[PDB]
Amino acid sequence: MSLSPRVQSLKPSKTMVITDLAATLVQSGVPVIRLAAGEPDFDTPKVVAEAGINAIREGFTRYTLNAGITELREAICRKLKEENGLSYAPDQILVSNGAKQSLLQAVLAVCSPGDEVIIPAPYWVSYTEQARLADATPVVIPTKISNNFLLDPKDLESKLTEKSRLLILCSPSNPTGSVYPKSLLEEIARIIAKHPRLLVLSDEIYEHIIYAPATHTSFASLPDMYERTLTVNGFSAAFAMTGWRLGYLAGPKHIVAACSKLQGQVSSGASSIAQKAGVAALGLGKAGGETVAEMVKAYRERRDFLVKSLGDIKGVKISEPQGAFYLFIDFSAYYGSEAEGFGLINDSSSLALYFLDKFQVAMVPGDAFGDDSCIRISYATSLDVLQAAVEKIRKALEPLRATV
Amino acid sequence: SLSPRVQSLKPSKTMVITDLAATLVQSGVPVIRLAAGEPDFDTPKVVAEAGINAIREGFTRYTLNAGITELREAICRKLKEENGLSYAPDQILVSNGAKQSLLQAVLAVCSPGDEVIIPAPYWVSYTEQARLADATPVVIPTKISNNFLLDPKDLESKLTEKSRLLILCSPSNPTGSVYPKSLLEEIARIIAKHPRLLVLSDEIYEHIIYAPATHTSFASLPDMYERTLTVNGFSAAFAMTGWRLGYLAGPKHIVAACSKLQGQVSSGASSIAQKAGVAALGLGKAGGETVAEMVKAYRERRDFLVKSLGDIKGVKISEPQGAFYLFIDFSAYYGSEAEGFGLINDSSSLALYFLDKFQVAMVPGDAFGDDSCIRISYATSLDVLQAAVEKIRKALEPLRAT
Ligand SMILES: Cc1ncc(COP(=O)(O)O)c(CN)c1O
Ligand SMILES: Cc1ncc(COP(=O)(O)O)c(CN)c1O
Repeated sequence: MSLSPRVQSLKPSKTMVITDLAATLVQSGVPVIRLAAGEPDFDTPKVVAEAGINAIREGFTRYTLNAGITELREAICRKLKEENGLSYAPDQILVSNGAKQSLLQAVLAVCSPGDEVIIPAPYWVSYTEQARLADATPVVIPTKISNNFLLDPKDLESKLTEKSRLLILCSPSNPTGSVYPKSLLEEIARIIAKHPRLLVLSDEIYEHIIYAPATHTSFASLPDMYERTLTVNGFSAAFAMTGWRLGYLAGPKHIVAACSKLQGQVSSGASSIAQKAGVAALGLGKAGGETVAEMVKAYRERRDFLVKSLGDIKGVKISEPQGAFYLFIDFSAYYGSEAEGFGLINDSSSLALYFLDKFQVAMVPGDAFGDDSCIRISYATSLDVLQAAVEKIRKALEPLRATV
Repeated sequence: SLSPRVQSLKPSKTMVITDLAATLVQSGVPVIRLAAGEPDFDTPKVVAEAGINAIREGFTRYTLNAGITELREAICRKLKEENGLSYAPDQILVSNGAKQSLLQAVLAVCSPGDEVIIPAPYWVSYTEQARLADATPVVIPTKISNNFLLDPKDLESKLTEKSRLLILCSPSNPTGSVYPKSLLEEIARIIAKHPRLLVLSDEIYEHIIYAPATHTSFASLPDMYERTLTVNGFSAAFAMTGWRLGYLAGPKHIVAACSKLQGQVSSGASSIAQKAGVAALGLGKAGGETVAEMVKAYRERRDFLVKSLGDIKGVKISEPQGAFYLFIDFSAYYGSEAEGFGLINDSSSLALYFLDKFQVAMVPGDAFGDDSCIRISYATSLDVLQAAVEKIRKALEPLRAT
């Protein structure tokens, strides 16, 4: 009848909205090029799928420990040691139904009403809303495509207040594909250390989707940052396990125990089947081994195809991504254009709608990520689909003019 | 250094004791585990094969947030065929287990300061989910001599302008009580008078029901459809606990809010599990012969425990009409002192007594809002239950009743 004010004012995830719009259009017989959700074209690796199948076959279908099965949490600690140089005990790991839930629980457990959550823009669409679910206050810090959308520490200093409680860092980034260098992280950490109440939420789900010579640095590995950092990772992106629903949190014992307690009242311990598939995934070796190296090579090739293709287009500004499977494309020079049969294109929403309604390409408008000057394309899908999309994007813009 | 709501949040005592027992068994200490309400049946063969086929066929991608279309239409068919309810597929939201379904429902409709009415004994998570919404749980006690069923007078006595949600769990966890249609009807007439008061109807144990008892969906009563949120799922009926799959059905506007919320919380339920769910609903009305065998087994175990534990001096038992739990009144022994343990004067010290000294894990009633009882799950083998009964008798023997 009359929804709670928090849920009433909650913004829908535009990523979910557009993806489900595209899926529904396709299913009703309208072909749509789907570049919204970051969903790999690859199958789950054979050995991972076999582990899940074997779990079902051997009756591994009962409730697990809330925090996750012992074998998985131990494998996760081995991963964090070997890949990230971090030391956790198995009771500092909380396994959830994907990283989105891992993130939400972390926010809810450490943020009190009125606490400020500091979020660099462009940001993954759910960070601001999860903060509002906690009665917290999002503090967005804009970044510049000229600075590869990386947080400027001076801007961080200028936004700190007594109410500052949580800084969210996403690297490699969704939507920009930026990778934070160690040097910049070390500077940010020095700011964090001077403020006793300040925690860092480090979202590292795209860790293995990284292109040489970029390298990934876990924020929790920096000086004084271990006791301050909640580390969220998962299986969706690296191992093409999006439909399995499996992610995890690692951090200080007292915070992980509060998240676990919260998870005990909001869900039971992730799927028993997915957790077994998870230990097979981690069994693949350091950084997912050659299984993941093959997927990364493919993503890197799709990346290069897109940067070349769209980059050449008049007015288009691109930050060449260093990780993840997203291009955050600046088409803002086209804003103000009048497209025949459609109308005014003056922001990312109307541009994305134009691409979708007239050329059947589904992308996510930058405004959902806190930056209206850009559009997000996922290149997790096939090269064939990406080539088709580029031809249509070219056609789509041929009628409009780029400002100078 | 934690949020006030998570700081004060009570841990699920069912989850705590269950995990405790499993760990003990791992350290090499045998425990009779009667805590978690978990079927000993395998996932049914056709259901498991559907999950296997889903994986083999590459159905390992993100689904529609609200749930795959095939599952949501199958759920609507089931709600019509079994419960007499008419929902459209976009009135269904599929989640990672029913636990999540109840939470999102509570968060969506309860504003701060709103009151959530919860008949005691209650399933442990209802009060805590209410507090996550900044709502106030209003608990209405019930009595074993009344089969732990709500008194309509007591309900109407507790209503305020702030009453927003009433939670009806039938068949009940922890009591196994089943709400008769006539009681439900009288509750409805009280409800149909307060325009803010919604009903959350948790029907997860609907198929675990013992004749001549029968399940009545609250949403089927006159004028209640528009105010009822129906929560159900697969874990109890189809023994799919390991799978995490549940759903909510309700008014389009509330379901849309829950889906919007889930889109920020967890996204869609697993693709694999939803495929298995389609197969489970494919077994036919009430799960067909597959579920019939399960119910028959549970009824047998129930009858064994009720008879065994019943003739113990100072043990009182409401014989359950559904679910897989016994809510047993051992309070005649409160005030006893056991040599080697100490004073036993509430459900927590008695449950701890049973576990520490006799290695039987049960969940104390205090977690369910009623300290006079202890909950036993009997979704395990007859041989395990025989052992539990001997150990319980032996534990009670040194003690004295009334
Ligand atoms: C940065 C970020 N964090 C977390 C998630 C959630 O992923 P999932 O719930 O599928 O594990 C996503 C989804 N792509 C993401 O991009
Ligand atoms: C009354 C009730 N509702 C919901 C649940 C949650 O079940 P699940 O999340 O596994 O579907 C349970 C678990 N037995 C329950 O007892």
